[PDB]
Amino acid sequence: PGSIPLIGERFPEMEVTTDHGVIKLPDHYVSQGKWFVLFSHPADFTPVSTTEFVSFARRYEDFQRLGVDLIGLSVDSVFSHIAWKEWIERHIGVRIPFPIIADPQGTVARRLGLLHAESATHTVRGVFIVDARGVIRTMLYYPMELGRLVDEILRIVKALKLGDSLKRAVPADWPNNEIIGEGLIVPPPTTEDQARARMESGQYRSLDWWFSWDTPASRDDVEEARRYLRRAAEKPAKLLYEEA
Amino acid sequence: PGSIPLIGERFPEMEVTTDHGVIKLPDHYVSQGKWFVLFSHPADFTPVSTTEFVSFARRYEDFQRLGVDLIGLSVDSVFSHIAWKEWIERHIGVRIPFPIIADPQGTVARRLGLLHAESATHTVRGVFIVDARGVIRTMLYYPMELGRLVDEILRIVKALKLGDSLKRAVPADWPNNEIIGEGLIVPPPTTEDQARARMESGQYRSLDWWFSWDTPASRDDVEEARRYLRRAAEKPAKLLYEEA
Amino acid sequence: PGSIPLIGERFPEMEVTTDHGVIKLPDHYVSQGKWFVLFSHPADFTPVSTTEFVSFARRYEDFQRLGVDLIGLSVDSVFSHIAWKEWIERHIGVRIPFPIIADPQGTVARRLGLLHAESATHTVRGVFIVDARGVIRTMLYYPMELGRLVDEILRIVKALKLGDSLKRAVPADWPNNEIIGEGLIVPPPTTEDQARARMESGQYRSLDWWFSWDTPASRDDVEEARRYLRRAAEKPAKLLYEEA
Amino acid sequence: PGSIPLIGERFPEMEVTTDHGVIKLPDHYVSQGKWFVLFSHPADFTPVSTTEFVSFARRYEDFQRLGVDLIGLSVDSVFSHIAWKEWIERHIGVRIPFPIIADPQGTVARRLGLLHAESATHTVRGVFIVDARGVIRTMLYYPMELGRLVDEILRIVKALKLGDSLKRAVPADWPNNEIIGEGLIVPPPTTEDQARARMESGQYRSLDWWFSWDTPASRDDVEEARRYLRRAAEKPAKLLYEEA
Amino acid sequence: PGSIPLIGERFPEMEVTTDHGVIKLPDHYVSQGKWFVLFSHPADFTPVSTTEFVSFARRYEDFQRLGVDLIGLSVDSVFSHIAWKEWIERHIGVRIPFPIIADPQGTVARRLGLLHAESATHTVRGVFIVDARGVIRTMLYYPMELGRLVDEILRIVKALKLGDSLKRAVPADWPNNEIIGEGLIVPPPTTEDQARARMESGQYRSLDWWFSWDTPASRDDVEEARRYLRRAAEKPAKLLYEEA
Amino acid sequence: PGSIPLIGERFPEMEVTTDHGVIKLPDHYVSQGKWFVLFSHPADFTPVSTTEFVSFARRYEDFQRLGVDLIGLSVDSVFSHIAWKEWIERHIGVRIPFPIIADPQGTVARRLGLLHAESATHTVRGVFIVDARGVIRTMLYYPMELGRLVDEILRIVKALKLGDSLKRAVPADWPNNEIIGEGLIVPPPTTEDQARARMESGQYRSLDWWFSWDTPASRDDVEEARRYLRRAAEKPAKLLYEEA
Repeated sequence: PGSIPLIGERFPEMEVTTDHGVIKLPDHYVSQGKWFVLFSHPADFTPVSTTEFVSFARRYEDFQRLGVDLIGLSVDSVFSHIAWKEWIERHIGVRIPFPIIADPQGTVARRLGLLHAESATHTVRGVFIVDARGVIRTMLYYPMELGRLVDEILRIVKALKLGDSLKRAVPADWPNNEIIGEGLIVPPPTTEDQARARMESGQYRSLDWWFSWDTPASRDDVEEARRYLRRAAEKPAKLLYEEA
Repeated sequence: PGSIPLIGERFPEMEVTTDHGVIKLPDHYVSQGKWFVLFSHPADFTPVSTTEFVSFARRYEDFQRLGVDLIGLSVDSVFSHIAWKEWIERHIGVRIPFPIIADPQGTVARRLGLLHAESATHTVRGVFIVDARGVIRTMLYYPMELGRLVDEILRIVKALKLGDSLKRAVPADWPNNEIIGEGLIVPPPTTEDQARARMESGQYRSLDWWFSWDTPASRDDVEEARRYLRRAAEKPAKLLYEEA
Repeated sequence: PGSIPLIGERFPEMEVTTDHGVIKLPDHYVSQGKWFVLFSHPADFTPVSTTEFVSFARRYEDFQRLGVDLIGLSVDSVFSHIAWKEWIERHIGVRIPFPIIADPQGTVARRLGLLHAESATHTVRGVFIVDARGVIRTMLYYPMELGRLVDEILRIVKALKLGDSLKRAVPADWPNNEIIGEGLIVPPPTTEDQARARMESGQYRSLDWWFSWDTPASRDDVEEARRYLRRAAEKPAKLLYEEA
Repeated sequence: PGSIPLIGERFPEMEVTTDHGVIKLPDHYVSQGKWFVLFSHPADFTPVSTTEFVSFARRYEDFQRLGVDLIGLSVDSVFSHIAWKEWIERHIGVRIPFPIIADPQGTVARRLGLLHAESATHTVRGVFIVDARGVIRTMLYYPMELGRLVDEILRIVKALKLGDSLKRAVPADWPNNEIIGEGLIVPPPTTEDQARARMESGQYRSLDWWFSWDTPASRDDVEEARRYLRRAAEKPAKLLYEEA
Repeated sequence: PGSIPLIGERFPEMEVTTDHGVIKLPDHYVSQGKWFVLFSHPADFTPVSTTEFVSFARRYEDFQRLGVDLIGLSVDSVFSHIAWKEWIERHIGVRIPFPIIADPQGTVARRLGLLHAESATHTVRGVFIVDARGVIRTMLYYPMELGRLVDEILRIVKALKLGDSLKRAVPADWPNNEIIGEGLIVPPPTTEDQARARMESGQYRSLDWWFSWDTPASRDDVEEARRYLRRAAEKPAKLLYEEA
Repeated sequence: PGSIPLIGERFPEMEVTTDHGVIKLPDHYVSQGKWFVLFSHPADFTPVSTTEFVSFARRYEDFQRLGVDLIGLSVDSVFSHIAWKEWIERHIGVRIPFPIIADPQGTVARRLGLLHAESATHTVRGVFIVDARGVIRTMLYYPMELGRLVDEILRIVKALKLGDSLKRAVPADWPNNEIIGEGLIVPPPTTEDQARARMESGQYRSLDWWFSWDTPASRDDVEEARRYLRRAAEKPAKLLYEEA
């Protein structure tokens, strides 16, 4: 095994060097009232990492629209990072606009538990989604061999943000859940007094005292969510390789 | 601040009580040469959890076609599990065909590190993807308030199996990656002599020494993957609560 | 091979989650000047436990008349508890008015020694009778396979209360003792004086120095108690399965 | 707190001195295929204990009818045991047919956890129901100041034996349960499949997959049980104080 | 071996439960100005002990006349002590005036070294003769099998009181000594001047320097003693067995 | 605060210097099949000790007839023992037949706990009565100031020897007990079977279950016993001082 920070803990305090200069996590993001997705990759100048970083750049304004910043992690140098970014701009025509953490001896890696058994020296494809309070809201561990579905990360942070906003719980596959479509869920009641009270109010739709829901999501909220998935699903019109 | 087993490690050898009887992990699945997805949820008779089991159930057929068995996990007794399975069948019309671990003391949860600081007692929405060799291939930790995208887990397993058999890495957002679409990446070369040999071989497409792909996935394997993501994106015709 | 709190000891301080919310034992019931009977059962949605919970419910008023609150305890979740109470409301037409502690990591079970060699995960049929001072006055440990006789818990609480207020001890089988029927016993002399003085006063009936009694219980007290045992003893008029 | 033996363990191995001789527990009873009730009491030449010993005495033939021996426990000298047995036979005309353990150094008291906070020198009113395999089946800790209800102890072994004999769980207040009367519960299913094999079968009366019962006990078996409770209920016609 | 209090040591400080209620040894008898005789015995309702307590009772006046209180001791409950005194009065017609300590743990027994090799649980026939100042003056240990000669116990206290008050030593078998009859001995001189001065004064009878004596006891003091030994020697008038 | 040998322990092994030569205790005496009576005394050339040795001396034949040798004990030299013995022979005209131990370093004093708070140098007036199996049967500790009653030591050995051979216990003040005179007590029964078999047999006279006796002592044994106490009681005809 190996240690990781846990959902509901504040992200570990740490000063990191990135290719945008030094930043203290998670405060930098907290102080701007912003979320950050931090995401690790094994090595600059490798192809899946490239496809991955292009995906994240291609959706930068989708993440800016939600008040979420991006930050890569990798044990390559700051000089390695800027030359890789220069490659991608040159050979693919994409500026990579967000900073990348440099971590040469593996300190930040070790701290976030990003060294698994594939490799003693290269991080896995780890994802830490953090809220404006500086709290880890979700963690994904993808291997070396498999690139992430960046659109699922978007659905997470939108869904989470509606949840806290609307005091609600998000069903499976939202906003295309097969039971209650784009319905958000009301936290199950923890006493019999709330159970009965809630039922009597008919302020909600109900399958039973625990499963109560409604559609407080704005039309645009739901479309923002559904675009994320339409895009994930859509075969690409042109490929960025046919202009390189 | 929490211990977990790691990508590349054997799934911890344990015996567990399920509402289908006692089974050894990962032994039970290795014997049959099946992969398995093990997912946790905080309690029976909660609503986000109910959506997840129904999602997993509607896709059971899909998982079975890949050779993936499913197994749930929570701290509730077997007697809750079967009473919650019964409730779902009478209210939503869906039989849940896969076993659910019962872990009333939190033994299995502490061993897989599914007790995050959202709860001392209730498991978070963990996902372990284990191959037929009994090795953890991917781990997802969603929280209490957010249901999972079950179609992403299908993509993950499909991609990972494809990667293994074709001896390839899988680009971001496959099979709809913006650079090489449904192409699979040749693992990056680890010497310049190799890199040069590869370019001269002529037999891959290449953006550079370290970025070669081809399209070795069958037409069918790709449309299977593409269906997963499209189902995820579609707004459903019939909601399941309606015909209660 | 197990530790338990002892008769004469204050019930141990603990905050507990119940399906009526968080409460501190024994402080919650001491506050109100009330006795309480905490009782435990293996698991929700199990038949014997169900029969027991009905039987306690049907005697709720008998217990309220005595100033006795009831509280349940299992390792099932608050969401299992309410789902069950509801099953009982709808299948049997009986509403469980008293709270049930949920205790999903076995903290309370372990603290009260309610885990015995029949099961490591599920609690035996323990009964704790605590007076209004917060003191443990009786303990019953029944097993999985055998339901309790609730009327005996009624008899136990009633007699103890009489005993307390009347400064009297209570013969076997009270108030149907073959030697003194509904009599109550003078605590035996602890000296020769007390013995020869008592026998000289005609305050009491006697068989010897140490066996002295009187009949100080109101005919109401004694009918309350005999009413309990008569119910225990009577083949029931109609079953609750019959009008389901 | 203080340590006790637990339901489902072998009765601790011990050689005890009784007023019938030295015997080994549980071997003496086991080797005769007999169950035993070991019950304790603070002191000889005290009135409540006296009501209790007379209470077991009048029920000796009903215990023998069930295959059950009795044995007492007190820190008094085997000399006190006989004098006190004499007194009772003299001044009440009842002979106490069964042994009483002498425990002058409270060795057996301490091994059985029968010295509570009440008295450090005198045992509480403990009851260990031990079966034909020397396995503890039930424990009951009554205080100094409250006689036991010996017929509940008859109801317990009667029910345990029926449950053993017929492979059944005994409902609350059996054989007069408000729900199924004299019915005996089929232990609930532990898997989704066993659960459905039960219902489709139609072999038993059911409220749901977990709540299944039949009437396997004989009419003599049920009358025996009832007789016990009716004896508890029925007001005594003659008191034994009337013929000192 | 075993530990005992020593002749010349202040009686150990202790609070005892007795059948006349709690008292504090030796201060209880010190503050009253009285000597006391503590005597252990094995067990209540045994015959030797019975004979000894009657012998003590039948001499209670002789002892009170001398300013000496009796107190027994044995491991039995206060409750046996009362029943045993009651039997002695009903069957033999003597009532036991003096207290009997209850030592049901063996605390006083261990603390006075009265648990000897014959029995781990029952006390031997110990005797402590404690003076006005609360000092142990003499100690006798008789076994289980041999009742004491109580008139020797009276001789001892009488002889000590004359010794103490008259400033003298008491010869062998006083007051019937082969050599000096009722005479009391002048403590041997400890110097030359003292031995000279003694011989020359003829203040005493003397066989030599060290052996000197006079007769300074009153006729009462001597007759009171001779009478103790007379009682011991004289076969009894009428036996207390031919009346009950 | 003193270690001593116990009733029921073998007298301790030791090689000792006496004025009849060196002897191994208790082996020297267990060899001859003879009991023995060890009596320490403060110091040679002191008056009480002399009167006590004269007394022991005058009873030498009474002791020999019983099968019982004597050994005195004292921290003075062999040479003081002989010089003192000679003084007695000259001045009182009694030869001391029995040996006396010399203990100048107080080893034997120490080893038998005869060094009490009266004096840390001079042993008190202890009496060890040892049987032919070399086992301590009785102990008496007297002080400096109080000479022993040697007739009681004779009564003890006679009574003890009788009780051993006859398999009886000895009442108080035997052979002149106020209840049963010269009777000897059947040791009390330990079972209920034994107790009532006794009552109906009429093998013995009985006050109750536990109290039975008979007169199995020969006329000679009783007179021997009763002439011991006669002597104690009787005012001596001629004192031995008168002819010095």
